[PDB]
Amino acid sequence: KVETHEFTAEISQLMSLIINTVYSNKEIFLRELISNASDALDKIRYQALSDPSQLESEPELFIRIIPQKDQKVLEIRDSGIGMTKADLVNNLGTIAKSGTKSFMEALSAGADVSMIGQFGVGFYSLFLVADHVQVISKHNDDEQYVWESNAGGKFTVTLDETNERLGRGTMLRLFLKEDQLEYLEEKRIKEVVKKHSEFVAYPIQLVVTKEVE
Ligand SMILES: Nc1ncnc2c1ncn2[C@@H]1O[C@H](COP(=O)(O)OP(=O)(O)NP(=O)(O)O)[C@@H](O)[C@H]1O
Repeated sequence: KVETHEFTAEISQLMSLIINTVYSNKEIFLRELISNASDALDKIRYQALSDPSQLESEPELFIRIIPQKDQKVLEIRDSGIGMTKADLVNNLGTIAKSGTKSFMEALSAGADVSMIGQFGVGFYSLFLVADHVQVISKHNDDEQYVWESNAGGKFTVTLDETNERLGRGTMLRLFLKEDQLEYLEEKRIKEVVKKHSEFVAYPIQLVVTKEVE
């Protein structure tokens, strides 16, 4: 049962700006998305100070990076607060207008694309390295949904009947551009994290498939 929606025109233009930009340091997308994940963890951490049962859906607090070389997919999963169905429809598409106008203007004045997070639209930095993205999410006391976009004019939101259960949190599935498959590599991923994400309150886990010989 696939609900369709349309992007606000601003978000669609931000999505087209980023998915096209020629930019040298495209690796900063990873700092942005780990930064979101850290924020989403902060928020479940807060609720669990008041109410510790909130952590029972997924007791470990982590950020986890899962290269899927078979599918040319990089997955970024956190055990954060997660997002409701309505959250997905508004937080992604249908909102964010404030930061996006400011940011498009700062760029025309010379701003470095790496400053996108100061305007709080760093999520869309993912399109530096990807042309398709799925967002899977599960908030305590609500069901698991998946949100999907092609950087175009519509996005779907649909109940999640095909993915591993998150327990609680959010997982981004980046369909990497063909020029950008370096970000599936264990060494590459190690460099960017230690370079850009040294001060993260939570363990950053990298998942490596290694053949036994
Ligand atoms: N990994 C994630 N886990 C949970 N919610 C997320 C995640 N990434 C994005 N979101 C939600 O989607 C919105 C879009 O992200 P972005 O456009 O980068 O906003 P932000 O205001 O910089 N993020 P934050 O400081 O993490 O609340 C956020 O405000 C969150 O509400």
